[PDB]
Amino acid sequence: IIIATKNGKVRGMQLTVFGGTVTAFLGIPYAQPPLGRLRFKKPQSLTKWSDIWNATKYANSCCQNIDQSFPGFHGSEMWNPNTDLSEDCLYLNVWIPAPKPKNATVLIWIYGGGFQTGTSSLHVYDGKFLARVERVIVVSMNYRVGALGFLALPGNPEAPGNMGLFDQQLALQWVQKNIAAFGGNPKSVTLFGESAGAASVSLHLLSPGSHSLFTRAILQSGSFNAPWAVTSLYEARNRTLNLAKLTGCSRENETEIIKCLRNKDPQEILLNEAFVVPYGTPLSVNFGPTVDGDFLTDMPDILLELGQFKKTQILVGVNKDEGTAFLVYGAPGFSKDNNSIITRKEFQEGLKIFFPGVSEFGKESILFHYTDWVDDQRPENYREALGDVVGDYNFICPALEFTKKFSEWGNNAFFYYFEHRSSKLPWPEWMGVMHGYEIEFVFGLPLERRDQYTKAEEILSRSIVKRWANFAKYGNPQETQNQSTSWPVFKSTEQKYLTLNTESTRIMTKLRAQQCRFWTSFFPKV
Ligand SMILES: *[C@@H]1O[C@H](CO[C@@H]2O[C@@H](C)[C@@H](O)[C@@H](O)[C@@H]2O)[C@@H](O[C@@H]2O[C@H](CO)[C@@H](O)[C@H](O)[C@H]2NC(C)=O)[C@H](O)[C@H]1NC(C)=O
Ligand SMILES: *[C@@H]1O[C@H](CO[C@@H]2O[C@@H](C)[C@@H](O)[C@@H](O)[C@@H]2O)[C@@H](O[C@@H]2O[C@H](CO)[C@@H](O)[C@H](O)[C@H]2NC(C)=O)[C@H](O)[C@H]1NC(C)=O
Ligand SMILES: O=S(=O)(c1ccccc1)n1ccc2c(OCCNCc3ccccc3)cccc21
Ligand SMILES: *[C@@H]1O[C@H](CO[C@@H]2O[C@@H](C)[C@@H](O)[C@@H](O)[C@@H]2O)[C@@H](O)[C@H](O)[C@H]1NC(C)=O
Ligand SMILES: CC(=O)N[C@H]1[C@H]([C@H](O)[C@H](O)CO)O[C@@](O)(C(=O)O)C[C@@H]1O
Ligand SMILES: *[C@@H]1O[C@H](CO)[C@@H](O)[C@H](O)[C@H]1NC(C)=O
Ligand SMILES: *[C@@H]1O[C@H](CO)[C@@H](O)[C@H](O)[C@H]1NC(C)=O
Ligand SMILES: *[C@@H]1O[C@H](CO)[C@@H](O)[C@H](O)[C@H]1NC(C)=O
Repeated sequence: IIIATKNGKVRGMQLTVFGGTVTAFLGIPYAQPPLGRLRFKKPQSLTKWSDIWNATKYANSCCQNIDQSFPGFHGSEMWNPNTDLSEDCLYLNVWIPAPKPKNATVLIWIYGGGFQTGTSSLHVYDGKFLARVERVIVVSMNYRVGALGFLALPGNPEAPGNMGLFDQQLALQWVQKNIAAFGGNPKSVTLFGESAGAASVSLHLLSPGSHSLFTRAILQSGSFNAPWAVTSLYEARNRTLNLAKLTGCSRENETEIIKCLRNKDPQEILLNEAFVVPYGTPLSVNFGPTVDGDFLTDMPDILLELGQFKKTQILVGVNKDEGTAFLVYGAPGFSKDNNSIITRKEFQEGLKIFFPGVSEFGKESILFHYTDWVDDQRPENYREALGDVVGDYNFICPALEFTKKFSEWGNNAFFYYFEHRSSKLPWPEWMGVMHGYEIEFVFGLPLERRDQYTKAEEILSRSIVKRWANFAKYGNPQETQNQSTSWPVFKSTEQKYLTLNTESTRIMTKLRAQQCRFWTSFFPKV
């Protein structure tokens, strides 16, 4: 199957999925490769090609540091890139139903990874199941990460910041201009993403240049108001300047810094990214989104508070144990290979690691709020408190605040709490329902009966897949056929949310009420 796009013909490949067929176009270029003088710049448009472009394998992933903390361990290596790293990485993928659809709704996936890592070719982002089962079109793109995607000297077009977000935006433009040739409906495009991908989706809701490029949005475990998601212009300058010092590129002409950085091998830039922060946390967002005056016209908290965003429906949610994954990347006493019973002293040191530069009083206030136990003899008390501290502060309370503020301007919002721990999860049981492990259910991997998931997980994934697809198609994440719990709208008053689990799907209210009042209303003052 060959499709004529605006810039040339592309050839795809046929996939067998569940006794049917999906057509995949893997690795279509959507921008000029950002090499040489184009490194650190906004992505430039593609010029035509005259032959057929073979989109039959995933393209290069963008340059990035790799998680080496657990060599040989699937729980960490499943997130590492599975194609060659290259600056030549601005490519996207398209899965379409067979036979070709007539006007299919389009799902555009934006991966996470702290804005420092990630790739669209991971196994858990394979869009072929969604295309097969729901007859939607799935698109995913690679976008630049790390310093190469987010180095910033604001106002300087040699390195303006937010290049990785402009990569994503150019891919959204490509879908608007080209997806009807694949049978897609450019007027029915839903963005979905997880972690930094979800933060990205929320920033497209704020960016005037993305407003005409999509219809609706799904935010899995992230939002821009999360404390890790936006770099201040002061942090960003200190970090750009530190990178230049570390690479021998310090100059008084800021533009000459950039030209010096453009002569370094990518690996020299990657090696020094970790050190631009003096005292950072486990997996620090060294180079992330900034208020650049282009993609982001103002501090996003102000835009959110004053209703300056695309008015549409949103689907937002979080996992039960968002914080646990990060504990084994630096908190003392923690290990994926034992049950990580920690002491009060270790909990206090863990707060030092996750809240550097917070006052002694601020850290005491966290301890005060999280250590007033039901039973103080329970050995797991501090282990579980530290995970909840990290998950509530970094993910759950910001997602809930985002949903409240967004819905106050009149739109329908739906909030979920994912509490199922995958039967195959390679991480230990104390880590629970971790960050990132709803993704395989959203993409329908448990629908493949070969792949060792349980029957209950197939049913759960099937329901989630239908709810997500109904949200994208119709703005309403219901499963209408199988006597399912109806998913109520989230309103700032009642704050109803839907729990997702294999047993009983339930309507609850005011998730983490006490904890989020601490994080949202008190802790920003310290
Ligand atoms: C802003 O940057 C300075 C410089 O950071 C140092 O040099 C970089 C190239 C990199 O290698 C960093 O890891 C270095 O720390 C920071 O100043 C340092 O601050 C720490 C403690 O705050 C101190 O021990 C170092 O001696 C300082 N070094 C210098 C040269 O002043 C500074 O903390 C950074 N952050 C802020 C908010 O200013
Ligand atoms: C759980 O394990 C941690 C980490 O120890 C790891 O696993 C072991 C096989 C051992 O070889 C360690 O070196 C590994 O790093 C234990 O934390 C360590 O505890 C010792 C003594 O208490 C201390 O010297 C180390 O600094 C600790 N490592 C840290 C803080 O990273 C922890 O005690 C184990 N807990 C339980 C309940 O078994
Ligand atoms: O939300 S975060 O900003 C963040 C949250 C809390 C504290 C600090 C930073 N953040 C998330 C991922 C990430 C990153 O890569 C991830 C590499 N492993 C992925 C993984 C997921 C789940 C289990 C095990 C591994 C780099 C930098 C920041 C990151
Ligand atoms: C692009 O692909 C063309 C067709 O290749 C045919 O189908 C693919 C899936 C392979 O299995 C191949 O063995 C078949 O012949 C090629 O003819 C063409 O050379 C390719 N273009 C480039 C630039 O490599
Ligand atoms: C930078 C990079 O990954 N380049 C290319 C790889 C490798 O150079 C070789 O396979 C040797 O390892 O080969 C291709 O020709 C291919 O697989 O069709 C294209 C691909 O982009
Ligand atoms: C696809 O649907 C849109 C409305 O969502 C409509 O305007 C457009 O003409 C349709 N295109 C088709 C059916 O080819
Ligand atoms: C040095 O900075 C000036 C502005 O301060 C700029 O016009 C010039 O292009 C820079 N040098 C080079 C070699 O680009
Ligand atoms: C509804 O239930 C049937 C079995 O009664 C099942 O095969 C089907 O996949 C379910 N549909 C959804 C969308 O969950």
